[PDB]
Amino acid sequence: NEKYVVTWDMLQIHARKLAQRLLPAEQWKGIIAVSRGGLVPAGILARELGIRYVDTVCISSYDHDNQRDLKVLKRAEGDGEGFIVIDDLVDTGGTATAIREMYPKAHFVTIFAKPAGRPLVDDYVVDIPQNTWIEQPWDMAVTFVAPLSG
Amino acid sequence: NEKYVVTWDMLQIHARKLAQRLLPAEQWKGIIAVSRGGLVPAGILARELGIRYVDTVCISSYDHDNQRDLKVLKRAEGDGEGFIVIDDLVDTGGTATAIREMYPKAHFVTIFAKPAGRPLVDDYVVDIPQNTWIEQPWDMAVTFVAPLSG
Amino acid sequence: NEKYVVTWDMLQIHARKLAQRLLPAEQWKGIIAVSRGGLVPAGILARELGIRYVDTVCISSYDHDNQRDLKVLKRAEGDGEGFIVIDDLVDTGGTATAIREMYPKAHFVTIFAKPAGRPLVDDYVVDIPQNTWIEQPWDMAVTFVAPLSG
Amino acid sequence: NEKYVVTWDMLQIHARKLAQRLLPAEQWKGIIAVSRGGLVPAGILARELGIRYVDTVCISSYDHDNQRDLKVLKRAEGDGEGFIVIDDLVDTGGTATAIREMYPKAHFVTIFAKPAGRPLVDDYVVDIPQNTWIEQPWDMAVTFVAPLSG
Ligand SMILES: Nc1nc2c(ncn2[C@@H]2O[C@H](COP(=O)(O)O)[C@@H](O)[C@H]2O)c(=O)[nH]1
Ligand SMILES: Nc1nc2c(ncn2[C@@H]2O[C@H](COP(=O)(O)O)[C@@H](O)[C@H]2O)c(=O)[nH]1
Repeated sequence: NEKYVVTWDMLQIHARKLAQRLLPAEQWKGIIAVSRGGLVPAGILARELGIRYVDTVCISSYDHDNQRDLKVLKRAEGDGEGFIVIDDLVDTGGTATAIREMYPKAHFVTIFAKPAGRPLVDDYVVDIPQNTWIEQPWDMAVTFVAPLSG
Repeated sequence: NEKYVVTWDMLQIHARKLAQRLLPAEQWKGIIAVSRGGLVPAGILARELGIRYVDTVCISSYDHDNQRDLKVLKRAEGDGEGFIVIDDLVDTGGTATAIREMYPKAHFVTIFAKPAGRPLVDDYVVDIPQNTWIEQPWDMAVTFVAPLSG
Repeated sequence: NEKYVVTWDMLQIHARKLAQRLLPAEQWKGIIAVSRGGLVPAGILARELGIRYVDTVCISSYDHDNQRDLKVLKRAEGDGEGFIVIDDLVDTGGTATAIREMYPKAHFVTIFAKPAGRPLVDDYVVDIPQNTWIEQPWDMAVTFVAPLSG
Repeated sequence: NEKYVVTWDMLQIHARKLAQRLLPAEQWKGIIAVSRGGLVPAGILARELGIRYVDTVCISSYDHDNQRDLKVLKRAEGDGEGFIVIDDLVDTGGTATAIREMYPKAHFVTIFAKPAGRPLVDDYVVDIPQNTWIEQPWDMAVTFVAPLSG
């Protein structure tokens, strides 16, 4: 239940561990970033793997009565063969399920995985408990905080 | 003209200053990132502006003496109307100008601009001298370094 | 047992967790830093606890096969009663034990502890395996590093 | 009037520029840190210069009627000959005046200086306007901040 704080430095350390596992870079046609969470990790992977072909898939949700379903705003074409598909984390994997099904032949990776989402991805770096909230660095700032005493 | 070190935290400060200028978010259809340098700034803008429609333009460029050859590897469709197109930095403004020919109605922004490129972008945050190399945080690591005195 | 990289931000998170345990600040007369490793954690504790009385103990230690020779370069007076004495890390606990002989009534704390040293300190925040080297942020820099694939 | 945010990384970059100017390290007997602001910078200098003799001077203030005066809580002995005395910043230099007078033969340096304090120190790294508040990294945390839009 204590939030897990992810600094930019640490995110890049984890992403570089993933990149090393994705060598040799020549096996890949490109990277598909899951917007928005995957954008930064994609940037790091593309740099480390020397990959210039980077595209995106953009999904959002909408409610109708008591239900909630996913909408595709934009997608890279194809079934993902030869691609890495990257998101920042998988939690329960609702979006990851949709993404898997659009790109069934991609290698689908995240930085973080919680237990209920873990089966949906092909690789990930860091295990996080289901009840832990992951605070990513694009959601944070270096900000004054009062001292613990006085 | 010692290199200018850009940490992740400072890059985000600069990008947030750009995002504030781009408010209200409702003026924009989406963001196009210039891969690869624009991917991280695009993620930051997309978070700050609440924009899930993020796409890419991927180009390879090679200098042959006084002329650049441009190869488009992948490009987002359309003329850019209603889009922000973001790259990390402009030096000569050559890439910006090429991208702007592809997307002549986009609002083209960077984080850093050297003097030659400043007039060739719609907005930028930080002035950098022409002969200063900018070292971006996706090209760096936190690494041991020997003491200045042994 | 790959080295464990400690960024400045993460060091401060850990030190704040230590500072919370040391509340209320009124229980303490002051802080003694073990130079040099304890200087940065001491600054953090002094800020968090509102303690302006900060002193140092400076020792040089050289291993000669199986025995250490200790030279006190400078030491804060007294037996440590009412003081926190802070060092960055404990490995064997040899330094801690020596310092504690000098200040037997101090409350001796570190940020990191390897298993051998854990019982030889009053409090610590982070467990580190015995054969893991901790790389502290005062020994590191943000530095260019080549891509994993060229 | 916009606060000047100092990240840990940037503080160390500035402190290393100062350390380079303080070479050769052999000219110094040791470092005196001005508590509390000087503790972190002292830690960095001591590492970079290979200096193990680090002591402190600790001053506080007290009011009496409409006046305000300084109190010495603890001080290193001597007139500072052969020492570096370091504080994080000089602003108006009230404390710096007292420190100068206690250690008239030290080399008194800071990282930051505002114009009214600048004449009191022997060297500093970064000029800061009088009306700018410097936010040091021991006063900050990496913390959630709401997005600029929505
Ligand atoms: N990291 C880095 N890349 C640069 C710098 N100057 C130019 N570049 C790269 O060189 C390309 C050419 O920039 P242009 O001259 O077209 O503005 C850009 O994609 C840019 O990423 C620099 O100072 N630092
Ligand atoms: N940076 C770093 N210093 C260490 C490590 N292990 C031991 N040291 C240094 O070696 C000294 C001996 O530690 P001890 O064995 O006395 O606990 C300590 O001052 C400590 O700073 C490590 O993993 N990282």
